[PDB]
Amino acid sequence: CPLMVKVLDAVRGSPAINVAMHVFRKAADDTWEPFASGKTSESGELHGLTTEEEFVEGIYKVEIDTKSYWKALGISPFHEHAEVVFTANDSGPRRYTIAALLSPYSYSTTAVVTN
Amino acid sequence: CPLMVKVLDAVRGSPAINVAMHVFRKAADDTWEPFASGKTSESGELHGLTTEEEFVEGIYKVEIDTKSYWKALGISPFHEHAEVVFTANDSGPRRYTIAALLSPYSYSTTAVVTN
Amino acid sequence: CPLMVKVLDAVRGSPAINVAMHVFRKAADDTWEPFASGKTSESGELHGLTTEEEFVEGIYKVEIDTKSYWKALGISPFHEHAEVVFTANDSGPRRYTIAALLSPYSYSTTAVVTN
Amino acid sequence: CPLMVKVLDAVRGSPAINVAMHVFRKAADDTWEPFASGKTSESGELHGLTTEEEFVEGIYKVEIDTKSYWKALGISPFHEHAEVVFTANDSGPRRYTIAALLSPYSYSTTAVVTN
Ligand SMILES: CC1(C)C=Cc2c(ccc3c2OC[C@@H](c2ccc(O)cc2O)C3)O1
Ligand SMILES: CC1(C)C=Cc2c(ccc3c2OC[C@@H](c2ccc(O)cc2O)C3)O1
Repeated sequence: CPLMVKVLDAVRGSPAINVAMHVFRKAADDTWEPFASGKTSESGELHGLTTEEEFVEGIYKVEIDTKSYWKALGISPFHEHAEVVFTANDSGPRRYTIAALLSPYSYSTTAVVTN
Repeated sequence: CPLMVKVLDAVRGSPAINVAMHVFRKAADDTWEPFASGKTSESGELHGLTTEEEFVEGIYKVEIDTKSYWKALGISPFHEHAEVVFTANDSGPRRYTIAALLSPYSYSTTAVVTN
Repeated sequence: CPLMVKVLDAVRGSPAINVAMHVFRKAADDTWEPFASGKTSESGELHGLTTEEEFVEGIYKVEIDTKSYWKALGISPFHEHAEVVFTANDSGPRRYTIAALLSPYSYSTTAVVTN
Repeated sequence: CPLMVKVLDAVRGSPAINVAMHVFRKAADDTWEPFASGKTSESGELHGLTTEEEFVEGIYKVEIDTKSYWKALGISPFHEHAEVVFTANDSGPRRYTIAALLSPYSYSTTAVVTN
């Protein structure tokens, strides 16, 4: 698939399991339209969000529900969520892997983009 | 100073200078209301965004224009911008330092919350 | 395998390919003994460093040659290398995944430990 | 102050206080020579490690006792310690800020190198 997200937990040293996230695409009228959504598996991965045909050129936002994740573990975290906003497929189709590391008061994200 | 942002550059090993950001507060209708804004100084710091009187409880969004930063350095960035979204003062007013570290395909942010 | 390392490049948004690393184990005399070594593949992964039988309880050090990596790309980085030092298998055999993200002046590492 | 270290805690959203570290300089025989040491203050900072006269070109290692830090908080950590190894002053004397962010299974460090 052309878009997948993997989430790790820096407190437990484990994948971050059952983490919900919503993907949006920027529309012509500059609003965010719902594009896809899912949650991470027991390996902390979310696959199959979209397809090569559906995943057209555009600006995308992945909003990761880190707050509910920490809350379910008894932690009151700093962030409401973690976002990743990027232009995709500008120079042709690419595959995107979004990696996120979660702590109660911190997060890191990086992107691996391949042809 | 109840809210301070500090931005570092992971490619050049320096403060990230002249980085523009806007701070929003979530309104009752769930849209983002402009609240404050500024550019990081030569030390990568942005101060005096708000005061303790004005900085009431609510959900705040700091949107950092990382894309313009990398473009000025002649480097192609992944993200459109970096966001930090958080609930402020849920236990009564505190002081917030938001630290962000920027790379072209990655960013890390952490909060320091003091009394 | 019980120990694998994956390395990403935060400047290129890609795996960090052909990154050399050496693993050492702490000996009885408190010296570092060579344990295994390898380099990352085109997916930025290094597998097959060791086996369940060989990978006994101990303190291990993974020393990642980040300097040569950046140098080969024309960058003079801050760090000589990135280390990860940890006690392994203290409560019984585990599988360790070491993830590292590289920038010229920064690095991040996290560990995923599973049974 | 030519060398300063600042440590943050990603679980508690605070400076990491009373974190002990030692700084070493590589000797001609490739062993690590004690050079300086201290504990982070209430602001997570450690200053006055060295002076511009004494801080000559060489390879320096800052070894941060992250393990003792987490143990005192009652939290099981992955790493034995965190290291930062770097060549200093290769273009003539500069000022170094080493920033480290600590989680139980992860750490991030970045350098700010100023003139
Ligand atoms: C989160 C990460 C990866 C590691 C620590 C870090 C950072 C970006 C910015 C800053 C960080 O910690 C130090 C902090 C800081 C710098 C100067 C200062 O005077 C006070 C501070 O609290 C700024 O990236
Ligand atoms: C620590 C930080 C900042 C955030 C997560 C991260 C990383 C560097 C490398 C990897 C990271 O998480 C995903 C991980 C990974 C990638 C592919 C895969 O198949 C399995 C994995 O565990 C690799 O940097």
